[PDB]
Amino acid sequence: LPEDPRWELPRDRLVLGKPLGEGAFGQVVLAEAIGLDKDKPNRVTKVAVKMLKSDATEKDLSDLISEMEMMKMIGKHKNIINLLGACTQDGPLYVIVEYASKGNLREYLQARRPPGHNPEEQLSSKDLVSCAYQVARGMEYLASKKCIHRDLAARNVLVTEDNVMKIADFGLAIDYYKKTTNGRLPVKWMAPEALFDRIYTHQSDVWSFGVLLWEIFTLGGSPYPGVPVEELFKLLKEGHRMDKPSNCTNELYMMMRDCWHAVPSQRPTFKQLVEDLDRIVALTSNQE
Ligand SMILES: CCOc1cccc(-c2ccc3c(NC(=O)c4ccccc4)n[nH]c3c2)c1
Ligand SMILES: [Cl-]
Repeated sequence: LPEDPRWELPRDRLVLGKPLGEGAFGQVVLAEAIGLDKDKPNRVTKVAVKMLKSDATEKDLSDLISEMEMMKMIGKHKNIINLLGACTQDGPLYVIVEYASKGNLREYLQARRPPGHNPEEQLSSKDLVSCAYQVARGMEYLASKKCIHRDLAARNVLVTEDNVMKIADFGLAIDYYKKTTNGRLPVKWMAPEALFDRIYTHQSDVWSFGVLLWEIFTLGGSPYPGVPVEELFKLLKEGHRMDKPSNCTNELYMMMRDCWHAVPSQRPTFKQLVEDLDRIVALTSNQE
């Protein structure tokens, strides 16, 4: 492949470590980058490295290269997983991205549920809304760069050591029965027009963002538990809408319902959700 000197890091500057994301995002490993910043060559940064598996096909390689090229195009934001570099020359392709040490948002929320399980950390109402605000800001950035996610879900949001929310897996462009690493059905986050008419827009990502809000306020709850694909289809045709979680305000439930508008044009934009969530954070108590 051609050397892009914007992004090239010498192979000997990368110390590869243990695997990370359960295989969900392909072969991803924790690594240490020496002198990632040309400005600071004696500093190590923990990073995530994506590479090809042993029995990888030509398409598999094509998908990895495509994903990296998209991330250069999309550019940098606080609330997305950012490209940091690549090892393209003289060995296997390595794509180097930001490391989020507290894992996906579903895991992060579940680990901070109140005791039954005795957790070491607990989240205020302000913390939950702040999570929602950060995802909305990342999505507003990606939409502004004309990027449609197509799988927005707490499982595709990663949390850093500093509790920053980062949208992942936005750079890649369908078996309705295939389940997640965790055993859930991705069709349960899809807008009806995406599910039935294969039409994917920023508006269908807002619908997914509605399901993600529901995941946040249930602290990593599973949408439509025990509902198979055929029954989900009937629920959507009948216009079913999930119940309001306990410990969720009328205002946040109405935001969820607005994200789930049957008419795509009538859903709020991510620009609108960022403004509304900004106001709500400032007015939400951190005392419980
Ligand atoms: C070039 C495409 O790179 C991609 C694509 C899709 C996902 C990722 C990715 C996956 C996982 C991570 C990650 N951290 C983790 O996966 C993780 C998991 C459990 C416990 C602690 C950390 N930090 N950064 C990542 C980036 C990288
Ligand atoms: Cl999940």
